Amino acid sequence: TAVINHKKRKNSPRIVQSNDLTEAAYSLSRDQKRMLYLFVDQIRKSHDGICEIHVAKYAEIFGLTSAEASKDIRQALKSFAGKEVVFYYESFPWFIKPAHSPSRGLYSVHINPYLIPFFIGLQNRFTQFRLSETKEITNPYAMRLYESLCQYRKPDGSGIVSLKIDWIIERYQLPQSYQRMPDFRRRFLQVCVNEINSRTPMRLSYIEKKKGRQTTHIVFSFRDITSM
DNA sequence: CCTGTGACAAATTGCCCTCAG
DNA sequence: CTGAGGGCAATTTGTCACAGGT
DNA sequence: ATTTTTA
Ligand SMILES: [Mg+2]
Repeated sequence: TAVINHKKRKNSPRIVQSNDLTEAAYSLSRDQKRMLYLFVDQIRKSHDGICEIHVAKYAEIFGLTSAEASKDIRQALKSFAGKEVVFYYESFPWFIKPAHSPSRGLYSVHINPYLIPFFIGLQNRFTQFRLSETKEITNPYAMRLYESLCQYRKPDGSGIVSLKIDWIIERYQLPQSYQRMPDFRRRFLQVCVNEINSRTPMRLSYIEKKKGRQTTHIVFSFRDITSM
């Protein structure tokens, strides 16, 4: 049995997406990525791109009060305006219409229809993971890294991944100061590895690769907790 | 050029409180 | 009661000066 | 439900 179907996980929603989206350049908050997980699930459960979110189900899934769930949704929704996702040279807006609330506790969004082929009809070159794996992660760049690791994950839960550092900076859109490699180490790399090791079922180590005086790549290795 | 760390600026966390319906 | 508002201190993330080649 | 990518 593959760990995607392990008994403790199987009941959580299966999030699935093309590797082009896993590799795309975009910048979303934790809260925005949490809602996008719910949109992809909904879309795949049956599409014109019009989706829904209930405050009450959001609070239940992420372990929040009703009031904070309402705050998270309202502010993340407004901040979606003007956000674009760039595939690799090809930019699309996430939303083609502002969000609105038809009735108390309910919100309605229109996801760009040109993005729907990135979430359905996948036969290969896709990324998969259970929502329960990511819902305790806090830092949004730790969410980006976890999805990239998942992209090379074998059915048994393990894998290895080399990632060029210039590429990480471009596609995750890290802030300016993380071009200085000691800041990249202390505020992105160590922080995100610690989050994955303590909030997911993945167990992760890494080694730096150098060319001359420059560090150019990180090489990641990992195994699943249910195999240990 | 490269490294780590102290410090300070700005953003984000989970909580708290009020009230309409 | 929920959930749509208003707020908080604690805590993390983003930036840079400095010391020094470990 | 599933698979093709790093190097
Ligand atoms: Mg919040």
